Amino acid sequence: MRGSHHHHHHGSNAKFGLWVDGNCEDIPHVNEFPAIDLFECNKLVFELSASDQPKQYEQHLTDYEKIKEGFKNKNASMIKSAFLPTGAFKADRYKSHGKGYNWGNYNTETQKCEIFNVKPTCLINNSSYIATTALSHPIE
Repeated sequence: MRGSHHHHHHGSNAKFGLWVDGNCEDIPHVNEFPAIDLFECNKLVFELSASDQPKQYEQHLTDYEKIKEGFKNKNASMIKSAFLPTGAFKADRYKSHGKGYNWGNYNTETQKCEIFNVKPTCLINNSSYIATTALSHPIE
């Protein structure tokens, strides 16, 4: 036999809608990826180059100097109980986006991955892996 767990709720591949009215009344469109079959959301270059540089992304040399202020907040100490505020100060997580070949989010529901871009101000995302081997890829 070859089947999985069935369901009848709302989501992306299952349905196409959103939660009750709020601040973002619309519906984004990210590319899903069955990482369970291959590995993760790392391979994706069929139609993403078009959105590789939407705005001025050539003068980002001043974005690396903020690498030392990545912990300017305090989540590093509230880890054991850090209420992930991925909405109010979501723009504070300015990691090394310049060296993040990965631009997708991960949803823990059944077994699927999402990859496309970052949301402006909505509530249909959860995990987000941007860090990637910018050059060296040792075991560490």
